[PDB]
Amino acid sequence: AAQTNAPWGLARISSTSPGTSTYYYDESAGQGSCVYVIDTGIEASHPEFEGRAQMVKTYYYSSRDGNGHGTHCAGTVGSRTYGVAKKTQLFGVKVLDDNGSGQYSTIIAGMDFVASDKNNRNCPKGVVASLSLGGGYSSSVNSAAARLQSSGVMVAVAAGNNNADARNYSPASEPSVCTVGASDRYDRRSSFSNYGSVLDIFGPGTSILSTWIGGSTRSISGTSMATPHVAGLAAYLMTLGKTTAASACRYIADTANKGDLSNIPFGTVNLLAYNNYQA
Ligand SMILES: [Ca+2]
Ligand SMILES: [Ca+2]
Repeated sequence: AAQTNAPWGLARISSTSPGTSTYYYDESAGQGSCVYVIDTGIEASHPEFEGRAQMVKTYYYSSRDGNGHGTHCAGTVGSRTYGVAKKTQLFGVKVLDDNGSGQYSTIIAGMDFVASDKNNRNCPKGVVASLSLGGGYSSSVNSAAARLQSSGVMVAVAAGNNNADARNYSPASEPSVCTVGASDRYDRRSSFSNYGSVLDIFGPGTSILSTWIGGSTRSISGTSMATPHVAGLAAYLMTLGKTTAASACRYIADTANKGDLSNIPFGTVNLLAYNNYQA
């Protein structure tokens, strides 16, 4: 398939070169996979989700995304226009309030929720969790991410937007999950993107156009935005059978565009998520 005039991030993940505008991807498009978007919720009624998005869990008075962050990342995972895996099922886990903040215990609970809730869902092609959230280091948040990964969920987490070594942030620093840095459309590391040895992959993170609440769209930046690219990519690849949840991060790293990013600090991987699709 070929989506012309796609968001640059989508075009980038299907390109060996920057600066193209068409997103290429196998038409299976992640059908049969599921992606949990652990964030501020998902405006499931957004026409861009085509009925494939639903709130499965909230820890606040409403499952509504009154923030937009989670709708935006869910859109990058699997919305029809702005999504990597345009046929995946999107499950919203609102661990962040509408101010985009959530206690670590809530975040941990939501991660443990997903590890269990996937047994209530039909995801024969596999389960992904997109964690576009970050805070200071926490062995308990890391262990919850590790448990989620261990349970058979491909966990993609944001490296963080502190322009710092992600070793001091959670769940970014958890080794067993896929820690995602941000790049821009000129294949530069996003100025805000965390880095370090714990980073597994870079995805498009600067000026990422996707869905927003109120049935709208908007472009925002963050490793929070690169994560759904990798999460959507994992779901896409798992649907293709090219990898499993346990090995998707390694597979994405192996098949990534290598050495194409600039301003990657010494010791950080120079890997850009790449669907390796040949039309
Ligand atoms: Ca987003
Ligand atoms: Ca890792």
